[PDB]
Amino acid sequence: VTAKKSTNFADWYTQVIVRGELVEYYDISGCYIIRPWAYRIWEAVQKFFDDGIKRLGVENCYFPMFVSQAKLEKEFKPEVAWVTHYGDSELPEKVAIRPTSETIMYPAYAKWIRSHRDLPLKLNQWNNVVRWEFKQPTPFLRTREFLWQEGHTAHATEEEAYTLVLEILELYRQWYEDYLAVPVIKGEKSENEKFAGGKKTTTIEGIIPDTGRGIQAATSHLLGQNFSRMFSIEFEDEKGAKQLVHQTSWGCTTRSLGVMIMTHGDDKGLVLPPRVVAVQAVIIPIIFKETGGMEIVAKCRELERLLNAAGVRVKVDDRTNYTPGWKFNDWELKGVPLRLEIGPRDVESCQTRVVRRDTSEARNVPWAEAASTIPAMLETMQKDLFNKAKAKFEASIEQITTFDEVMPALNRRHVVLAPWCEDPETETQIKRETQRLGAMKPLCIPFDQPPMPEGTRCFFTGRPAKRWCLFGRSY
Amino acid sequence: VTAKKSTNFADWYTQVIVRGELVEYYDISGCYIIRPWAYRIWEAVQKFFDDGIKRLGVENCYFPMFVSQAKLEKEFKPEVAWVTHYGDSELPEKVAIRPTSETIMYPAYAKWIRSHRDLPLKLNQWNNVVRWEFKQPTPFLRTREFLWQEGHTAHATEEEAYTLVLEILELYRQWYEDYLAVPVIKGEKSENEKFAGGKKTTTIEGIIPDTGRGIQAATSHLLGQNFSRMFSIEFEDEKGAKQLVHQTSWGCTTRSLGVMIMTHGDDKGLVLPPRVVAVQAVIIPIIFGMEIVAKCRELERLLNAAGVRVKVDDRTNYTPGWKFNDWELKGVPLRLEIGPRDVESCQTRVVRRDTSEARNVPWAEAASTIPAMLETMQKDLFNKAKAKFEASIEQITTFDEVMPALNRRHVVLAPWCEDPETETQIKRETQRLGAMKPLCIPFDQPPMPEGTRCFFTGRPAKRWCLFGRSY
Ligand SMILES: Nc1ncnc2c1ncn2[C@@H]1O[C@H](COP(=O)(O)OP(=O)(O)NP(=O)(O)O)[C@@H](O)[C@H]1O
Ligand SMILES: Nc1ncnc2c1ncn2[C@@H]1O[C@H](COP(=O)(O)OP(=O)(O)NP(=O)(O)O)[C@@H](O)[C@H]1O
Ligand SMILES: O=C(C[C@H]1NCCC[C@@H]1O)Cn1cnc2cc(Br)c(Cl)cc2c1=O
Ligand SMILES: O=C(C[C@H]1NCCC[C@@H]1O)Cn1cnc2cc(Br)c(Cl)cc2c1=O
Ligand SMILES: [Mg+2]
Ligand SMILES: [Mg+2]
Repeated sequence: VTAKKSTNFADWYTQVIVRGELVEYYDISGCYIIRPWAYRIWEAVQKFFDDGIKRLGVENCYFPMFVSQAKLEKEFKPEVAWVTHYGDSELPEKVAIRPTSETIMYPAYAKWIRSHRDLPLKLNQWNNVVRWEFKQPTPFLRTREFLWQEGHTAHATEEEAYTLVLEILELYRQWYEDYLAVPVIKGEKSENEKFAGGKKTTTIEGIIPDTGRGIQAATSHLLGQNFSRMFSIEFEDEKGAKQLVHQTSWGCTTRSLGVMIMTHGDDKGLVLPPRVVAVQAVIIPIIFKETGGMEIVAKCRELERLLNAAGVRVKVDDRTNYTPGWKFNDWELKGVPLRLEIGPRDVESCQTRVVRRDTSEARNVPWAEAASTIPAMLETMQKDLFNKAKAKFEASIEQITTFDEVMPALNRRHVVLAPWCEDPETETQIKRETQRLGAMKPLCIPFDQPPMPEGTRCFFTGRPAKRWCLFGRSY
Repeated sequence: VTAKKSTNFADWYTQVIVRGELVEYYDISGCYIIRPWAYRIWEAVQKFFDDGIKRLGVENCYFPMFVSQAKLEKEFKPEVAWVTHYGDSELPEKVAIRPTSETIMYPAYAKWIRSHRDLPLKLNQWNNVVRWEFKQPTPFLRTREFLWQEGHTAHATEEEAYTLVLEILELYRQWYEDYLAVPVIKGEKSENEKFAGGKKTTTIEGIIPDTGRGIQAATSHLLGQNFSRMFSIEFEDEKGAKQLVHQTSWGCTTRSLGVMIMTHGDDKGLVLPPRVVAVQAVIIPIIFGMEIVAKCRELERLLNAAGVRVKVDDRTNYTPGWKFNDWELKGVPLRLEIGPRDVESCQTRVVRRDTSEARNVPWAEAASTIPAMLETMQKDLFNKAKAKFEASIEQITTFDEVMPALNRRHVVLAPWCEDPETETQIKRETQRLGAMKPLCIPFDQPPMPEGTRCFFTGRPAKRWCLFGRSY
């Protein structure tokens, strides 16, 4: 890799994802080919998430990707893509490609939900969405077409709706921490930063490590009764009284893959968490100029077989006329956690020499212990990636109390955690003065609240503070 | 249901799928909301198939749904949907919404595959696809947008390519036979009916049972070196000599769901195969009822634990008989009644959706029996189905025999010379006397007495082929 992650971040990223066989670049601006190597990780977290939501009793469906002008409105225009022709012929009416599916599902919900006996209704779909973005295209993080999951539910009490929102968030925390080994903070968006139609947005926030900029990784809204008013979704309660449902919607995209890449990669290339990577261990024969290659190769496939059995996603790189060192590089680029060398002396000893991707430390593992050790090592490695990552993160958060402390913190590539009065009016103020001195918005009010002494003034107004809140520059 | 499968077939279907909660009708013509009850079945066969391909080494990926006019129009113009405007602004260039993904993938393959060391390449995606259809829209069977799976691969030899084609087909047979309980015949297509760019097209064909009309369930093509020429997909072989890959593609859609409905449903409503249905058994209490509801949960738990997809319909102010109907409509294979007497005996009364035979099952034997019952039922569905199907195929020998069979609502199996020129004739000649095309030459070939004349030309026959009216 030419560019360096701390010198030339933009170009680094571009390089690791292309060299690491994750994406391919494409002739439509904003759209990128997800390749097997990356796609599989999307499969990994998806199954996890999908199981998770099934346990909660959500069921999947599929609405159509095309929407009508008529239905698409309750008085963003640029971001919509419109289909106008079939071959040469116009359509008598232009149809939008969905940016979201709210305006498609809610009309149906009003029809379907008639009585308390229809609730709850918990649907979700795995679809693609299009949003012609004004902002700059970046692979995974912000693209013009993207895969996501998008869930919409409806309930007889807010209570029940809210509980679900929280469950889905915890599921997102896991998506990220347990599988991507990416640390994230649960919080609750500020009024101007939440979802407009929603009563409340809760969210998990990441911090691109070197940059010092926060980023939204997934959302989970309590929609309250608001869309229920709009699309007139009513139900007869136990009593007989017509009433409005309480609703939630939530979502998380292939952006997750992008955060995960940036969270772990280094100048040698990608570094992928073993829980979701495609090949966890790649066995590589080292053979000399002289003969005897066949035995080495043999013991490689034997060891492969033994590991497969033990559960390990193994793979032997046997490519002929292609020197081992070259291979070492190919797979390091691609982020494979363990490399397993086998040369003449490893055969005669009865071992493989095991090189770890994140730290580059080698170790001899006897074939006899491989099927316990290798699993052991990956499981170490996954927690390590999370833990190193979790700390860089923890580091990047300064707990302040006055406005004076902000621009120093900011200029150290840090984010701040400060007492706040939470008046929405202050948000655009704070954005502006910070840019004045690039801007810094509220990122989220975290659930894990450090203690708030009676007295505590808001850092920006002096008014009594309500709650700690994260502020910082963003993406 | 008002309509009847035998009498007003089109209205019936529309009825069963709406009253059965599979789809919902939608203001864009040709596009229907797949509802949970139907969607789950798509999940069922999809996992099957996905696991199947994975065992064959096929990894999934995602290409984009938008294509350049440049790329697309290399090489049914009315079928393409074009995006032209973002908000109000015309894009510099219009972009097509994919109908298939061949023009998006085969370029990348040309780039990616360079050395014998890059083969085989086996990719697949689970995506949606839009084709603006001239022909009339029908739920699942032919729609404008549809979910499908589409697989593309590239190999050093035809040998290896072909093998995979056949593997994928066998997976499709199972897709249909083992999970949907729909019978299908494997076979190879004729030239005018195969895929244009394909060397050979193999296929599983169904027969909508009443209709007398055949239908394509899934395709699996040997592309050969065709597209490799077109897109210059080349590789330096073991010996150092630049060469063209051999390729395959294959695909199967939410149409499968539609055949499945047509193949089992009756005038009471939907009748769904227990291996894929959402709820296999719905317990229903009958009250004149605290104990009753209690036993219903107790039995629900027991069955859940036995592997069975249970659900208890407990809805207050909603009389049992009503419920019986709701669930019959929705296709649930087993209805488990529990009224006062069933509680006092320690049993549930178990009613089959397909036949309506009732049976008493004691709770003590339930966790053995119910699985046993469903597993029976699934086979019974395939077996009636397969029987109707076998019955619809008359093995003829001359043109004389054809119009009778066709008018009998049947399909025919006749020896053929396989000359492509005859296909168009046969279509006309029959459409005259609506038409009849060659559906597929089946893999399982009845024997060919030396001397056998072609039923249409008197030329020597190559092989038995299926012919009949279609969809
Ligand atoms: N274009 C995109 N590409 C990839 N992921 C996206 C994209 N837009 C949004 N997301 C992610 O999906 C989550 C839910 O989307 P949503 O909250 O509806 O977007 P939004 O409100 O438009 N935020 P933003 O797109 O940044 O203006 C966001 O929090 C992002 O993590
Ligand atoms: N519009 C559609 N909606 C749903 N499934 C379809 C549709 N068109 C085709 N399929 C299914 O997908 C399989 C592969 O499609 P394909 O090979 O493109 O056929 P085709 O060229 O579209 N033939 P035809 O459907 O008569 O136009 C078909 O054999 C059908 O089983
Ligand atoms: O998409 C949303 C809110 C929620 N929709 C369901 C998935 C989870 C998500 O938080 C906000 N949003 C974002 N982008 C949009 C782009 C267009 Br174009 C339109 Cl019409 C509408 C929207 C729009 O409503
Ligand atoms: O879709 C095919 C060939 C194969 N593609 C992958 C899935 C399985 C399928 O048999 C044939 N086909 C069908 N319909 C098409 C419609 C349009 Br519009 C275009 Cl451009 C091209 C096509 C086109 O190539
Ligand atoms: Mg946006
Ligand atoms: Mg077609």
